[PDB]
Amino acid sequence: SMSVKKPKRDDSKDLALCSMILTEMETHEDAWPFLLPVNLKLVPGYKKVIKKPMDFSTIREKLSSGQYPNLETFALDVRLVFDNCETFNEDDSDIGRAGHNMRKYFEKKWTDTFK
Repeated sequence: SMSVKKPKRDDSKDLALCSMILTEMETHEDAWPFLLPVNLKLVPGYKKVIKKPMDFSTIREKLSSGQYPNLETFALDVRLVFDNCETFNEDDSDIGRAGHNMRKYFEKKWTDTFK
């Protein structure tokens, strides 16, 4: 509350550390369904079904241009990629499995880096 603050967690490395995590996600072998925006002209149903498309290249542009106010807003866009994936793809598909693997990979890096 006013003039009463919890001790200040050091957030000065967050930008760099999120960038690293993102690089690791970009270079994982199962990243291929997530590297670029889904092409809304060419994938029937995507535009109408997925309210908020997200992909690693778009996350990378937002990051580089100061559009994440903090590390939680970055984690929300990453998780959005995998939530979108689960919404549109069967678990038993290559893309569905990809998304499950990438989320697992992300969540471990997130906890080891910050928690």
